[PDB]
Amino acid sequence: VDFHGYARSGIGWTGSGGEQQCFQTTGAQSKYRLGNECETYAELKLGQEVWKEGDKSFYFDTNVAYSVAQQNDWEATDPAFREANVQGKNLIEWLPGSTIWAGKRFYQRHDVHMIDFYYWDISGPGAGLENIDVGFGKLSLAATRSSEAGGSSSFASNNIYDYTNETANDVFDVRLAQMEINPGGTLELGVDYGRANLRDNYRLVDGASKDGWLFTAEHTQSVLKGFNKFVVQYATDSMTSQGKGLSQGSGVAFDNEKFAYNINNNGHMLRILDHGAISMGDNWDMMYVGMYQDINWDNDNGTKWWTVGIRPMYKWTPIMSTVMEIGYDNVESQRTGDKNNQYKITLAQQWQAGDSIWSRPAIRVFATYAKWDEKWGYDYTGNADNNANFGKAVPADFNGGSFGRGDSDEWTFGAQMEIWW
Amino acid sequence: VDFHGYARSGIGWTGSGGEQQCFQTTGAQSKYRLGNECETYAELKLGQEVWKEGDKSFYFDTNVAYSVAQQNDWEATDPAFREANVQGKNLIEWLPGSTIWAGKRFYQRHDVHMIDFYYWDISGPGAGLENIDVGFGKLSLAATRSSEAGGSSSFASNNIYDYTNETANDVFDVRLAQMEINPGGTLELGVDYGRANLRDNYRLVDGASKDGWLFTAEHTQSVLKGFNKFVVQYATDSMTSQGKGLSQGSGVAFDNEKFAYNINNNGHMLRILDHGAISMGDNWDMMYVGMYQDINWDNDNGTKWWTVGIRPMYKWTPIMSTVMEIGYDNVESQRTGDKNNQYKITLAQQWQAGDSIWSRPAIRVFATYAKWDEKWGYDYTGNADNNANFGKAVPADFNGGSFGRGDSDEWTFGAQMEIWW
Amino acid sequence: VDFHGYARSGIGWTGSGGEQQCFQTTGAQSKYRLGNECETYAELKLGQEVWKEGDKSFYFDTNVAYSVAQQNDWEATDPAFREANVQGKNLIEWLPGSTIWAGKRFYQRHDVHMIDFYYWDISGPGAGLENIDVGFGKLSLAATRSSEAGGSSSFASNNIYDYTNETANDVFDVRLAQMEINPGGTLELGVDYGRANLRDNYRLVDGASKDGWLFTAEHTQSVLKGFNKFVVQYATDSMTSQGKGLSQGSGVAFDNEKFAYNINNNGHMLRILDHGAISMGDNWDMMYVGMYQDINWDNDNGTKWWTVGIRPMYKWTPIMSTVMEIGYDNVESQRTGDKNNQYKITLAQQWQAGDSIWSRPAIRVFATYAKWDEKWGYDYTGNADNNANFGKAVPADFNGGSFGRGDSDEWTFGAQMEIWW
Repeated sequence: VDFHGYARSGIGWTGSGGEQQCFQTTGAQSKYRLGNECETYAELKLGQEVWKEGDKSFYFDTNVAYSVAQQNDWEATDPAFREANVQGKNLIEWLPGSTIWAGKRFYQRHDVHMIDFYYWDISGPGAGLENIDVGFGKLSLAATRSSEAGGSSSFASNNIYDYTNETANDVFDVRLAQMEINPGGTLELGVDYGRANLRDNYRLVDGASKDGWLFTAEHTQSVLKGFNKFVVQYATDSMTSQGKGLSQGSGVAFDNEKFAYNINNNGHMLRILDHGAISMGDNWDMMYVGMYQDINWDNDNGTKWWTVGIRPMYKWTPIMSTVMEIGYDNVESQRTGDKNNQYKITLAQQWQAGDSIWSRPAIRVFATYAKWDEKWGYDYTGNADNNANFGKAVPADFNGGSFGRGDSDEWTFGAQMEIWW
Repeated sequence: VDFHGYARSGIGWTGSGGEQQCFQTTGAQSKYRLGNECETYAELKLGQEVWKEGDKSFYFDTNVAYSVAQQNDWEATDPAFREANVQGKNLIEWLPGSTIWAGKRFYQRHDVHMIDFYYWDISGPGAGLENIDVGFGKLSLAATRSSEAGGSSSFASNNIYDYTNETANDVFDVRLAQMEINPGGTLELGVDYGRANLRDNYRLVDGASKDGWLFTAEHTQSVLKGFNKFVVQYATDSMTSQGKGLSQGSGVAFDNEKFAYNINNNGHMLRILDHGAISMGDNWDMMYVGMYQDINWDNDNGTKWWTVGIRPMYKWTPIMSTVMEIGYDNVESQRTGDKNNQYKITLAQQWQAGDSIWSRPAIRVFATYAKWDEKWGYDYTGNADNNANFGKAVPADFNGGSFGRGDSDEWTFGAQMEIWW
Repeated sequence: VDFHGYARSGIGWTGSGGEQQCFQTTGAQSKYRLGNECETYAELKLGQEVWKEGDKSFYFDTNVAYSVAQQNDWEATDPAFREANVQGKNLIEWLPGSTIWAGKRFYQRHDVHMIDFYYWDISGPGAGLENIDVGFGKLSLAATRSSEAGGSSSFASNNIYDYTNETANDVFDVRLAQMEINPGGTLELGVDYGRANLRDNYRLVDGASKDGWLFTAEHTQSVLKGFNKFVVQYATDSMTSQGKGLSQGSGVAFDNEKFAYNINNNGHMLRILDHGAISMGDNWDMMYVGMYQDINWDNDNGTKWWTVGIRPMYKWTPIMSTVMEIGYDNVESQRTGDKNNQYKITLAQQWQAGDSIWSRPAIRVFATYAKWDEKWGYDYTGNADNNANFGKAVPADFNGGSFGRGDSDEWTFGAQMEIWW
């Protein structure tokens, strides 16, 4: 039994009073993590190599994930059961070093750690054949699934409230990885294709996106005792909404009161992303991100997002460091052309296992200052039946309402544990 | 710390579209399971030998069970807390070999693996004295509890809806096991007795069954590198409805909208079951089942079930095999005399941790075909207050409605992992 | 990976019929717990020392807790994510022997085992610095959080029902432990200060306690192969209601229908407690408790509690003992001056892992007798909206109702396990 995982927990305060506020720009899909995580998250993996004969082996792996509010000792919660898979390694005699796998799995996820952002991720129930040698790189193929909570009807209608039956979406990939291009630099290329999957006689809404494509190209360059990753992704239609490689094809979303409304995913997403971590001399490590994400949809409800962040670390002695994180977001509405923006400055003293920017457990004591200006938000006034602008981007002062977090600053402070193992 | 358990997970499709359909005959209590499990299910057990001195020890064991629908990554669910027991070996000097135990435990469950069917199983919160030597065999004695969600009233009434207080049931066993009866064959005999248990002044409905008996005789014969188990079980009254060891004595069941309704369970069950697994030379194995089950109740709502299945395995290499499963169900209604019937043909290719038909993990790729014809179903139209036929077996065409899955066929295909460790 | 925890589970009966009932005096905050636990409870901790260099290390710890009814095998439940923290030992250069920590944690909890009563407990989300050596003793410092489910309003109002927003409470610890004092004795002194913490513009109800103090002094004396603990605690205002070190500054509670009601906790608590465990020879051990707790509130709804209990254990042979527990509770109502009382006598035969009264795993077979006499209870008739006496102590016969459990007596029996590892 092999024990691995990730956990974060802590205690924080807000300068105006109360418990810790979390700062995320309205219309942005992520937040600069340092001193800006307001939840206790823990995911626990119990694995084992359960059989081995020479080079051939079977590995078993699980994951149970807990999310709680960090407000009380006794916090009851639904645990999320996220993995349960068997991996058969080097087991197909005419394909050396391949892994055959089936079950529920985190499958080759790619993230930007300082903003907590998975940019490519098709994790789920699935099966596949991974790490096929083609003599110049590695080829991996899987089939995986997600579902939309409704969006399908058992009869043809023009009323959206009939479309309440669950919609399975299947994703099929090809990943071609580890291609040597330049000395010290590698290329990874992926194509993910997704589609809604319907039982016979079942029907999606008219104009539903229904299927869609995602194309990923990543260059990874070894540099300065660390690396630079440069990522370009293009996606169409049913892959736009998630924007990570899981498909949503119905175009239907659900209210709290269980009314159904249209969110239609036709159009395209362009993502251009640079990130990495480097060491400068021996006393400084620095982690960084720059991203442009453009979502263009035929219903005009898309967003255009710029994110720029740097995280320099200074090392005083091997186990003790000072970390600063400076980030700036700009989010433009397609619908109105207005702009929401935020900058966050976090300064923290950190004790950690080993001397690296990546090495953890880490114990942090921090102070965060955040200044935002938001001039548009999403209309969620009333409910979907009541409101024709439900789920749509609108100005801050729209119709005498208040949308977005307006213009204000705030500052938070506290202490945090973070570990992976 | 000792890590043991069971898990199954996968991904599948249906030939007419959508996610994997699961095929079970209306009125049958089990399903032929190769390529016909649609659930991600895992049981995770953490044990330890906490104290050991000489021949004596205290073993501690737990079980946490997760069931999710295998449609997304983030699947939140209630975990079922199924075990937490302490087992004390050789602590009674004058009963050597014996185990005393108390707490929540899976106590000596007996199943047929290819249909996922427990035929003897009194598992629950309990306590007992296990594996006493009587010189010619082994004797084990326990007491366990189950409950029924209502069925008890605190006052004298003739109204069914007043019987909403929970009904505790006590189960007490005598298991006399491992007796040599012929060369290479052993006999096990069981008597399980159970009753409803009421708080003072409380009561069940007039004509409630209240208490009941289960009598089990099992012969285990070693043949052809495996075994044949031949099982005869007779049960009466409160034991009939649950059908495998736990008393249900109230006779009252509950609607979705929380209307109580009288089912009753007076009468008898006869189960005759033959099953096992054998090896037919080096390259061939087979597991097999034949079962007759007769449930006869004074309210006419019983069922008469015939089921028969075979599962040949062919070995190509020590770790790669082809599995065929052929199963047939026929279920006759006591109430109408009509018959529901289904046959299933599944062909699968699998990779497995060693040569044996019992070797796990196994990673499968499968294709399943199922043909059914159903002429009776259970009436669940409306609710118990507005429908007098609620929970009763009715013809397929009853009132011009549709009951049971009619006359149809379908096929499914996919990939699956099955593991115990 | 290190696997540790606590668990208890069993099966029992009541002499008048049914499952096992649990006996606790109306207005008492604990129950004499040998043969008087009706819950399957398990806490499962997975720890690991994940980095070690010289004296220094980082230790990671977890706790997930399950509490289920012990009525069936399949008991679904919300697990409580109680704890998840990292502890950095010997990291700080000029504070040798000190530990820094952050996350959800069980922090310095002191209990009386025979009544299951934590008398000092500030556990929760937090962070701290502990075991700072000051040469004559050790200093420990922490900050932890607890949160009330409502009690805060975002606008100015005199309406109690407008106070529905959560109220964060922050607790600040100073513990000075391990003082030399006398041959074979030692002393710990603690001061905990707690306060409600509000988001800007928000408010609590008029006259709400808002902040408060706990003052703890504990002397521990080594005596007769075991120990005595003598505890004096005094608390004021917001610390009184929880009574163990977590402030509740709102003064607001909620009924099932979600009507807010005022339970104001201004005033003071005095607790005097004596407990311990000793060996009176080779074959005789005993555990004991005596306590006086007086809660005096300005709304007259406090309670005045006397309790005393002894638990002698006779050892026949090293693994088998006979345990008796005799306890007496008396609770006086501040509001009425009436008295509720109970005496419980439990006799049990125990097998346990070793020859100490603290040795567990333990398997117990028991019989418990209890008589109670109750002259007052709490009014929970109707809702907080329609009953002006809601949540308040009233005579047993109030308006011809029945409040408290009257005069009665009963006996329970069965078997249970209790383990820690």
